[PDB]
Amino acid sequence: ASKRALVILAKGAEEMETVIPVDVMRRAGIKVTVAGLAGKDPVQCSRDVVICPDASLEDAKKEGPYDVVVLPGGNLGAQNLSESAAVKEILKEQENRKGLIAAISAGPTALLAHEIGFGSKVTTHPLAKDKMMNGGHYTYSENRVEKDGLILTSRGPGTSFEFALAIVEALNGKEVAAQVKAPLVLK
Amino acid sequence: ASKRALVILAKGAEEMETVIPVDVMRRAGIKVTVAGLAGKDPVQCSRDVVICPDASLEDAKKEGPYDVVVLPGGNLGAQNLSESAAVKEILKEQENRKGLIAAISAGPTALLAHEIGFGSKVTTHPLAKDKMMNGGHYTYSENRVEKDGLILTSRGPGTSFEFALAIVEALNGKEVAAQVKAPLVLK
Ligand SMILES: [Cl-]
Ligand SMILES: [Cl-]
Repeated sequence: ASKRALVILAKGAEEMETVIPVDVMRRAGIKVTVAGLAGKDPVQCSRDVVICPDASLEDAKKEGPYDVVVLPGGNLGAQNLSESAAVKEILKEQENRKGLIAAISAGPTALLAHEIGFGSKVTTHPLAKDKMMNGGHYTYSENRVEKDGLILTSRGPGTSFEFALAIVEALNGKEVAAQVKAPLVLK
Repeated sequence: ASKRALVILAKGAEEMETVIPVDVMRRAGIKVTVAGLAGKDPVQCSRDVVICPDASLEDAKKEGPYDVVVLPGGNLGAQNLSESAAVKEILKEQENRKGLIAAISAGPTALLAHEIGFGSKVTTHPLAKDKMMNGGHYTYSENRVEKDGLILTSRGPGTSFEFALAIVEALNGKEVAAQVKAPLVLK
């Protein structure tokens, strides 16, 4: 049975960190829902790429649960994720059901805002470290991808393929991840 | 004065190969126009990411010329590029004015279709090699990025950062490219 991913897309998201995981997960046969935080309307990303979500977050929530909830980064997108009561509820539920949560660059700082996964090892974008580490609630890692159980984090646009393939491996296994990787022409 | 890039976006384009160059070029201070081949409406990419173009190709053409014309890949997107009389004219004009043309994965096969850049060294996605090489009009390279003068080619989603940074270097220079690269957290 196909695994399912919820990608939460907010204004100011890093569009590479949104599209690379969506695309790679779809390549892996994951059913991905790109859900707009603000509603069904197009989303203006950090570098002005405009992406049309598959559904509003409100609607996508009623179609869960999901095998992974994915938080792209970009500072302004991550702040919108961090400010959202809807995101808080989705992440709390996901953590309560022992489901994977994956966040990249500034995205992990929404985990802090929502009090998710304290006591985990995490990475972030280097520039987001101090924000993430306020209070000492996580242990910091400089690995390009960090996975501490059900909290999977990564650093930036240039780690997005590694992030996405780590999600694929966690859901669908190593062999699927390797099969998906080869046609991408990664170094 | 800011350099300008035209990114031609067709149905079935590889969305990573579209978004990574747009984003990286904008990071470099390039004025990028995402132009929809079919018009102004949203474009459904190969892995179902839906991108809203900045303008129709028809409108974007009247705002040229551009310092680079960029052709994303994806087989179906590249075929739509290859079938377009509008793309033929834009590429012919660009070649005639000695402007850069950049194409990735299947994208270079639109250069073949439009008879652009014959006698150049090129790369493509490995699966697109035989199509590109029909007739022997180019010399094939397995470099991740190939640049033979004003024809700049690359291989796949996993070479898109290298492709984009090569465009940045060609337009804005090595130092800008290095400055843009560092915050991306590339390996
Ligand atoms: Cl950002
Ligand atoms: Cl493709």
